[PDB]
Amino acid sequence: GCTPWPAEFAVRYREAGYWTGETFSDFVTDRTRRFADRLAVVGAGQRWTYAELGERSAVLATGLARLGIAAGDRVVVQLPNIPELFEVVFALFRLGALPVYALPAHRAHEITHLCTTAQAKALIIPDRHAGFDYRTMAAQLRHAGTAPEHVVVVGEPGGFTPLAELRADRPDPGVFTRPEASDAAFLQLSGGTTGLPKLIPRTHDDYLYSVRASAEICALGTDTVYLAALPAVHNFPMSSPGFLGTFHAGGTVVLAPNPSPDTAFSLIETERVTITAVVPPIALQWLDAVEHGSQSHRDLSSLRVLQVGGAKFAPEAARRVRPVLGCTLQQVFGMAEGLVNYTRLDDPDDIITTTQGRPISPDDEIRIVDEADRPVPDGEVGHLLTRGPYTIRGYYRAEEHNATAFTPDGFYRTGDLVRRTPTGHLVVEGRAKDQINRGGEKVSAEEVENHILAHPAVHDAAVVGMSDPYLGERVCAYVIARTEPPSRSELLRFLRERGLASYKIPDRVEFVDRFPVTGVKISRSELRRELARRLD
Ligand SMILES: Nc1ncnc2c1ncn2[C@@H]1O[C@H](COP(=O)(O)O)[C@@H](O)[C@H]1O
Repeated sequence: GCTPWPAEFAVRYREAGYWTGETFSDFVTDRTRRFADRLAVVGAGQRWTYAELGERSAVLATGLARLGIAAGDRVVVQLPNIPELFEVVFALFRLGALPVYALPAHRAHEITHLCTTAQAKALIIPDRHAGFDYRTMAAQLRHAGTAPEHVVVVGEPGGFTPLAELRADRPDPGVFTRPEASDAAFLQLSGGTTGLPKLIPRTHDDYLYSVRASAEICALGTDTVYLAALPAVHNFPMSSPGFLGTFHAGGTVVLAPNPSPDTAFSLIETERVTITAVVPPIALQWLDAVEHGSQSHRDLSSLRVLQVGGAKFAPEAARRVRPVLGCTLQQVFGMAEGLVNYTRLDDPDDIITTTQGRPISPDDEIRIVDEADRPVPDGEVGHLLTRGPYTIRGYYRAEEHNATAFTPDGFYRTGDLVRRTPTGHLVVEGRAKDQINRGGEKVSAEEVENHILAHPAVHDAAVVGMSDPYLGERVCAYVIARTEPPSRSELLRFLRERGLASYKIPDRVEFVDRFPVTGVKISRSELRRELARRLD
């Protein structure tokens, strides 16, 4: 159900040296041997060398094989920032199995979609995290007939398979499999726009290219200490350059259990972090904690680069990074579908603070077009289209959607409005896709509406983004009741019971007799645009 690059593009990318032929199977073996004695992972009271990570993943892989996981099987991995994540991911790569990455904030609705769409053989979860019981969630899927036949729990297993069961056998490399580098190595979730998010297949060759190139752009080496402040399996903290870039270069990955200034600054001080990645709301929290007193004492001198991305970072805030934190800002504008843009570490400050970077690859093609696919004069704002050696050509098993998201000649419609500077940098100026960006977490208005409409007291609903100085947008729901409106508390509870991801629950509920817009003779997309203007 994947879409391949055209043969003439694949040839171009291999001859250019982007696509090298290495697989993640090769990657695990080579990097853990090349850097064996160095420190690879710090988290949860654990300190693992590359050698130990190699040994642990080889044991795990043997136990997953004994469980029934074979080459090509999809396995949904929904783990917090704990060291078990990396040994689980490396193990799956050793078997030639495909991780299917879910984030900790995802819930029954999203996990059901991933398991059924990917036909997953297993689900790997923690017992509890941030007050949520993932064992109960897995049990709900089992009750509905939608759960993978294997459920593995990190922690107290309940009635499922404890992770420790997978460690019972000595390593057996006879069960490992090396896939083809052109094959999909894993699946990840898109941001989502009109409903259920599409699955994104990424290949060994194209993803490892973005990892290698990102490690070079970001000056990574064995002296790198990368703090995973964001959920590590998101594309940004996984590959831009993320923990894979760090592993590629032989550095240390430090896991932050949460991104609070107290927790993160304590790790930066203790472990001497040199680079980390955050979304704008976290960057603002860190800046405020240091500048306005709460954390001014912390020793952040080891921090060289603060990456900020996933959502728009205002120039005003960006200008605070070096004066307040003492480090170089790097803006990162990327997407799970491919294209990643970076400001360069030796760009002038005016470029670093006012742009969202330029693409990784010389073969990243950038088209900025008007509403009729005509290129806009250089400097003007238009729709961003892109094509390149690590941008996909189609979503996983999304035949009808792919016909709309990609041009006939293979350009991906990002849904972003951008303008290009003379030096190739891009400035993100708006959005055309129907998607609310809540401080880096993407919310589909139509998806939230559909669940709201399922409540028996609701007659109609419209979900829009309301401008917010810290998150960019919050999620506001306009609701028209049939007669008496439900309890705002009640409606939000009904949405949690539905299984919506935590960040998709609206911040604001406004019950109205009618939508406060003229000509309610307009499409639902235009309706949301007019409602959002009242809130901006
Ligand atoms: N630096 C940035 N500035 C503005 N928007 C961004 C930035 N980075 C990512 N995005 C948005 O996040 C989307 C990708 O979502 P994700 O797949 O979560 O990375 C992009 O298409 C943009 O809408």
